[PDB]
Amino acid sequence: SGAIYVGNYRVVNRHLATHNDWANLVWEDSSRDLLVSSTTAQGCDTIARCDCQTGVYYCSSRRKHYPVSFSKPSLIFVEASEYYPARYQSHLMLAVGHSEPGDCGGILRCQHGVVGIVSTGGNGLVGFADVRDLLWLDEE
Ligand SMILES: C[C@]1(NC(=O)C2CC2)CCS(=O)(=O)C1
Ligand SMILES: [Zn+2]
Repeated sequence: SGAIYVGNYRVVNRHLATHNDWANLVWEDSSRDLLVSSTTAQGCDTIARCDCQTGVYYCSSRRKHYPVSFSKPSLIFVEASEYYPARYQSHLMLAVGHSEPGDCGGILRCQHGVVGIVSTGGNGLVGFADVRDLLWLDEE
């Protein structure tokens, strides 16, 4: 579990979004595993605006943050997980690291801020849904 809190927006994995998220919906995309909802309080996170390929991510199933290199946002085939079938996911970055389903929502960050959130795992990789292209998160 986990979210990004930027401005008055809450960015979550679409598959973990709550009824309140859907009732306060700003934007969602199944192919990306992302959903954004509106918040009453302003949030503490800054979104990275960059093409970094190195950062640090939080792994809840290890209680640890790991430094990783990751691929640029890509259309990737993802094998079946507990929460999605085998399918293509877009805007997905991969690193070598540990990820189980409950790790979804952990932040990946670089020197510029939050890059994305854990969205995939298995076979010794961790996949992250990118948010750095969502420039509208920074305003309004
Ligand atoms: C921009 C992008 N396109 C590609 O690179 C080739 C066409 C597949 C689609 C969105 S993405 O997945 O972020 C990567
Ligand atoms: Zn960066």
